[PDB]
Amino acid sequence: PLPKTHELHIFGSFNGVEFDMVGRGIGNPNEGSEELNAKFTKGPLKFSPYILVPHLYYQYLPFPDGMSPFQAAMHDGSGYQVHRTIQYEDGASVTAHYRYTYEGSHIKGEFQVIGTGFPPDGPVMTNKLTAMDWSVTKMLYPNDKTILSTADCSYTTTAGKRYQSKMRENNTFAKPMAADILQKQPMFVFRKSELQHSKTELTFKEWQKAFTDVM
Amino acid sequence: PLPKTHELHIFGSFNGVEFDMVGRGIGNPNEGSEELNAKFTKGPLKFSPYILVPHLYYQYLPFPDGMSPFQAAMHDGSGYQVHRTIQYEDGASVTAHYRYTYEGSHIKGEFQVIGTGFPPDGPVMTNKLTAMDWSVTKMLYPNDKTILSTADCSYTTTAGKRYQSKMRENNTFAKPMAADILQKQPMFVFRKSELQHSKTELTFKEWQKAFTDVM
Amino acid sequence: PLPKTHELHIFGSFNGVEFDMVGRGIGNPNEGSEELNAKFTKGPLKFSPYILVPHLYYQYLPFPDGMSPFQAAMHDGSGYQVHRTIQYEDGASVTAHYRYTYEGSHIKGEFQVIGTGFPPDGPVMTNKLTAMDWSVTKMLYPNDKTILSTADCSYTTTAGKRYQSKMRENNTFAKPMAADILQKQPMFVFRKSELQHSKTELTFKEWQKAFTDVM
Amino acid sequence: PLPKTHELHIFGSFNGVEFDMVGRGIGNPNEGSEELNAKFTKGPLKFSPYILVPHLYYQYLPFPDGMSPFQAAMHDGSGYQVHRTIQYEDGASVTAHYRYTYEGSHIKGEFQVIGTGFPPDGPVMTNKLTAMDWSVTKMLYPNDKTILSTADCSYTTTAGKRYQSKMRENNTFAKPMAADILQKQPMFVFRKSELQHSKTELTFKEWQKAFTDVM
Repeated sequence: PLPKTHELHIFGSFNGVEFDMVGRGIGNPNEGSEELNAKFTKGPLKFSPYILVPHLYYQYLPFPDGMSPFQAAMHDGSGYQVHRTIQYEDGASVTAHYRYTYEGSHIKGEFQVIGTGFPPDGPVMTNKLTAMDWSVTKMLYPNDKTILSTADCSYTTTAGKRYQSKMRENNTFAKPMAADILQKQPMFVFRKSELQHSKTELTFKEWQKAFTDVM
Repeated sequence: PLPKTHELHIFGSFNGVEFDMVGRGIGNPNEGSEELNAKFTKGPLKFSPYILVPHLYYQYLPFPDGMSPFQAAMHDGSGYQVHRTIQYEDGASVTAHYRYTYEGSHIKGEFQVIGTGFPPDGPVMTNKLTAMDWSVTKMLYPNDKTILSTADCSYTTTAGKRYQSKMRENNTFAKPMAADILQKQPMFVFRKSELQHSKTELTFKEWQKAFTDVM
Repeated sequence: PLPKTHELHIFGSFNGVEFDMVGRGIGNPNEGSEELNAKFTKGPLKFSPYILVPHLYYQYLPFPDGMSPFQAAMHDGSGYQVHRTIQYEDGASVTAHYRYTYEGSHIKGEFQVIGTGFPPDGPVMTNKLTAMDWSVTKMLYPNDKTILSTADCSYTTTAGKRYQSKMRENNTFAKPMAADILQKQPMFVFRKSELQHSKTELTFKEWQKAFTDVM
Repeated sequence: PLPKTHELHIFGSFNGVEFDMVGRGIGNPNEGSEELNAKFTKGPLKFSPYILVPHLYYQYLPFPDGMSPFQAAMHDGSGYQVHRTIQYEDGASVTAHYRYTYEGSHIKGEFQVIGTGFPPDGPVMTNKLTAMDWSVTKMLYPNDKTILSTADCSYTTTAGKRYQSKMRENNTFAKPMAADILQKQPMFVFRKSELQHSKTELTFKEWQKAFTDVM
């Protein structure tokens, strides 16, 4: 089935210090929307919550004329895994690996996220990020089981200068993607994120829209 | 004025061998369309004409709310320059610098293009490129006179594998871009390109559309 | 103390397929030499064993004037972690995280290594790598607990063309590095690797030498 | 012949503003040493003179066992050209193309250098660079007429933080390099630079040493 609900377990470390968080949410797989709440297990994170945005569910993304490959792989249970790198302009790096299991229309995510090299005086460790800019991701299918996706990402900051990164990932499928997917390349995805947080929890929302054209 | 016609002069070298091209064309600055016919002046090209696509006029690009910064800088004569790098997956590199002069609605381009490190058995030197994929460019304005634009570009080939590149550029303006430009970031631009070529000449078309959103 | 023996548990996945290996060896921490042997647990590896070379112990590396920061962090038990990315020329990516424990002069490594996007017909998945070229890594210390290390790496192949990658890592220390280490930047490290393998096992050797100058 | 003297002409622009500089120097092609003096011809330099270091003569570099390919190509008159890109960590970029002519043991260089995207408050435009760090360049020979060279470069600054860049170039030869050069890869080159400057002139010195090994 298409998803209705999801849970998240995100674990790993930033600058060598372990973190762990759990959250739960819902979404609309016909519209590419999702929302998630996460209560901190033991006080605020030691870094900007905004750095978590890409790690806070492509199963909610439909494609223009049917299921996305993500949806198809959830629907038949065969699945996919995500392997992502993010290189930040101040020399920090994040690597991430997402695994999923499904229980009918419920998704369970197990996301390992490792970040290093964030300067102690930089905008991540001193909580100066204010929002993530809207993004366009480019997707290509080098083979029938593999998506390569790239985006140039940026956050606004309290200082007014943007904090930029390069995001690259593979999405690796256990079963080939369908011909209706592979025949249309590149596929782009527009994404909007919203995050609010307090000292004790965060709320996250994302809107995603796949497109081959705007003209 | 907004542009209606243009001429092209590309000069430089690929793998150490000089080339030169001249062309002329037209475009619609209200629709982001352009068309060019061109000829090689030092005999037949030693490399795939498709490599020239990005070098074959953002003055034809309107913005959603008004003139693009490119149009504004042509209209008041203050101008901009383009400084572009392209890094190809097989280790080749192109650097380019575009200068323009304006005569009413006519644009004169002087574009220096230098390419090196194209493998002699690669898809550029052996004419295996078949089309340029549609693209999305992301633009940010790190300061009021500078655009940073990035795109992940790809060509289809006869070998069935794409030929990928990273394109990056600064666009440097003599006068600040207007507030109605600076206020809207990121700005994306969708581009479609068509190229036909023979041993002596080519015909090129491009369609460009700026967007802040697709939702 | 300085290390004399080590073992390795390396695990993760390549192109979505899990692997797990254990190896053991020895090294000379006054000379920067080490050796490791490993049997394939459950049949041959599904990818070139040469891709494992950087993942197959800087505690064996002395510095030009005394202990390396790696050796100092082992001596006092405070330790360090390694977080590494490798980007290959054909679009594949590897991410890795190394954690260590110490029992006297014995090192235990737990290394998670995840690779994706290796083309099925490329040199890794078809076992065309023949050796790893000698390398120079550049090290800088952006802060007193963090090393940033970069190298441009290359393998020879059976086709007589090299297979290139960009390697980047942070080494994150629990305690600050000593002032005498921090004072000498950049620090370079020359490395030579040797690997032999059959269908059932591999044998690895590495020599490493730190240097600030060659003149 | 081997070179003994040289002249420099650098032309191009930084952040859209034209610059032009000429200088004269000497060197020792048996030792990999050179020195150059340049007086400022049209007023004070509008950016850190340290940014010019890589642009301020590989014909002075011998190889370990004989003439370098640069020296061979000068000596037989066939020559080489340099095509270089430098990407700086704050988003600035420099592209460069070096052409040479020879008059006996005298080199004449014509170097086009274009830089863009240097932040007006960054260390280049506010003269905070204090020295270029010693460097290691890695050279490979993808074909018998082409060198690909890479280096991770860094300057010290008055802020204490290093200013890093990625330098990449091709060196393209009119005639094949000697067979006795081509199988010894990678070839590394260690470089030390010194720059003295006043309001009216600069004096530059470089030492270069090729090496395949340090053990």
